[PDB]
Amino acid sequence: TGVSAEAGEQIFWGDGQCSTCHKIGSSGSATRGPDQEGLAERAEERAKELGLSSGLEYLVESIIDPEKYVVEGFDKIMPRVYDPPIMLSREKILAVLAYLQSLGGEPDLDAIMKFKDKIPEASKTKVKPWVPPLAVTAEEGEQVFFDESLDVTCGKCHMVNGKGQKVGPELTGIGAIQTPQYFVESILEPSAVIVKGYETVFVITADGIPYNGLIKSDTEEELTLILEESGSVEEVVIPKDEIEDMKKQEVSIMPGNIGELLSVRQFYAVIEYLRSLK
Ligand code: HEC
Ligand code: HEC
Ligand SMILES: [Ca+2]
Ligand SMILES: [Ca+2]
Ligand SMILES: [Ca+2]
Repeated sequence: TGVSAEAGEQIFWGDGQCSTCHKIGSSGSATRGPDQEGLAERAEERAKELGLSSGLEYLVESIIDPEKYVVEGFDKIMPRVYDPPIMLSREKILAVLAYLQSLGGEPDLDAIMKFKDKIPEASKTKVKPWVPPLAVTAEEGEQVFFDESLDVTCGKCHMVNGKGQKVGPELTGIGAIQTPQYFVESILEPSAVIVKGYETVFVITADGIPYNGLIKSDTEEELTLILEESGSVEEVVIPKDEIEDMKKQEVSIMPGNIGELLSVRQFYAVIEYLRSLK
């Protein structure tokens, strides 16, 4: 579809997967990454703060090296879209850059094209194929994911295609977005990266009762928390009028010892299942 902001718009809201994490004002609803309304202008300020030549160069760096600068309030979750699974082509990345420039600025085709030699080509990815050290299948991993007899059951907290229970983020489609390495880290180091909005809050009530958990819903009268203990969850409804203090914490309620609770085979099977969620 060429290199234009119009082509980039289709890619941002399509095969680039950008809109699975980013919204643009009232367009879209994803909150995993920052709202990109006004991105063109704040890229200019990012560039000045980071010593880059231009806002456009900051946009390029944000795609090719997402870890290099981490926007305040977020964790290192953005994938390299030129790598698997997304495998976004170089022309499509150039198009996306034109679209990003149109978010409060002017697309500059000549300037974008000069960064072509900095964009890795998806077909030339250096990522090695993912080969588990045992024969496992996605179907085997699906069974593990929903197995209530294990000491951890992913389906107690994660929904996939309408099955499971909504505590953490729905995992439908995540295999089209994230890497196996991200799945490994998410399972074995769950608080290393916290999906935005799924932070644990520490609550103290006026009667001095502590409640530590994930906010399920936040209304004018009531705060509903999900508390976790040893892989089990429970809800508490706390009247807003009784809340003395609330502090967000950079920790996840996803159990921190899953490496002790899954076998090698169950672990690699569940990763194959996640990879398969396209
Ligand atoms: C689809 C190809 C895209 C594009 C064009 C962008 N993203 Fe993301 N992104 C995500 C998170 C958590 C952050 C903040 C942490 C960090 O800086 O890495 C970002 C950041 C950006 C930026 C910089 C924004 C700024 O305000 O400075 C830009 C330009 C950007 N992204 C573009 C999260 C995600 C995803 C979650 C898994 C996905 C998918 C994408 N981003 C995809 C894209
Ligand atoms: C069973 C072994 C699993 C597997 C395979 C996953 N989970 Fe969880 N998870 C929970 C919460 C609150 C979050 C968000 C906060 C955080 O980032 O830790 C997550 C996150 C994930 C991810 C990342 C998802 C993404 O969109 O990037 C993945 C891949 C993941 N989990 C896999 C909560 C829970 C639980 C509540 C007690 C339980 C049990 C699990 N998760 C179990 C699993
Ligand atoms: Ca970044
Ligand atoms: Ca995590
Ligand atoms: Ca209890």
